[PDB]
Amino acid sequence: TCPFYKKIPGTGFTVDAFQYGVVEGCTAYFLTHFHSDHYAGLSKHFTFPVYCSEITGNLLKNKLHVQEQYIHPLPLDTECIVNGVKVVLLDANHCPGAVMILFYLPNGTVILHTGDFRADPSMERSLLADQKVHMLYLDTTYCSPEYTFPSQQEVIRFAINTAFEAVTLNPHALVVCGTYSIGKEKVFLAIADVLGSKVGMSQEKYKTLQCLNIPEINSLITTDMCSSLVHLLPMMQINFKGLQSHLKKCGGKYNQILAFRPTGWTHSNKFTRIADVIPQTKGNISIYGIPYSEHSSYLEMKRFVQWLKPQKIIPTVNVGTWKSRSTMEKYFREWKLEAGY
Ligand code: NI
Repeated sequence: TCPFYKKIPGTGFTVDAFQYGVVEGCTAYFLTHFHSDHYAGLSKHFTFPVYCSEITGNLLKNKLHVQEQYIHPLPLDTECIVNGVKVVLLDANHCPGAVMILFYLPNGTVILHTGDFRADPSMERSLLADQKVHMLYLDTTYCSPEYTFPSQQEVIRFAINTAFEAVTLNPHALVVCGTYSIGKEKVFLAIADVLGSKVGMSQEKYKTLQCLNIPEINSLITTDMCSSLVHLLPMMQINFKGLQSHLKKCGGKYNQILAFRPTGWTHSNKFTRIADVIPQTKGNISIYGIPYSEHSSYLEMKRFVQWLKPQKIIPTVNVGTWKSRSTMEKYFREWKLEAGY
């Protein structure tokens, strides 16, 4: 059964609610982004209207085979009427195709659902500038002050400089980057661009990338692994055994691997600056964990919420324990007392 924080009162709508069967009263199912915890339940047999971005619609059609007649793509930054209710989709600064949804309820209430997001000051000049929000359904993944990490630009600067140094010292080194979902594509794209290479990958991953509307993608990626010195592999293979096994397959073209594991936050963020990060090394294999986040830091989140000044907040992440729920409610009250709303 569908939980309360996935329902939008006063409408026939749900958000990210595909794993509960037929939801009573639902006339349109919204999908914020193509991550498995959110799409869990969709397939070619789904027969209700799905509302989403163009990019999410490309992924639903090609990767999950949802039939075309049930896919409803909406443009961003544009007022749209869905089943008699005005909605807007906004870029969430998460993975490709990810949106926040603004719902203008028939009684005058305005609701923002963030989906998964990485808050940014640029959001303070979207269509959110223009009006009040009564209810915020908030991505609270990192809602505690211990969660710190650098900007995505600092993290990419570190990766490009690390890869370019290593391959200039050794032209026979291969670079490998782990992946397990869409998102974080700048990691492997920026490294391949500095090296003058296409990115090599499996047919399955190439298919996924081809749904993303990335400009000039045909110039950047390939399934011909032999022509490429940046390879993508499943995240589960980014370990000494998996990488050893991979280097055997490369026909004596390479004599070293440098690998990157993009993660979210890890506790080593509580001690070590990005500049000071070192790899784990065994023999001719080195592995860097790099903290490339597609979710708000605590400070980014707080800034956004103090600017928006919502009347009520409903968290959408970390809702399963009393301790998590209590901690989050405490911070919402500080923020409100500090800013005066
Ligand atoms: Ni996500």
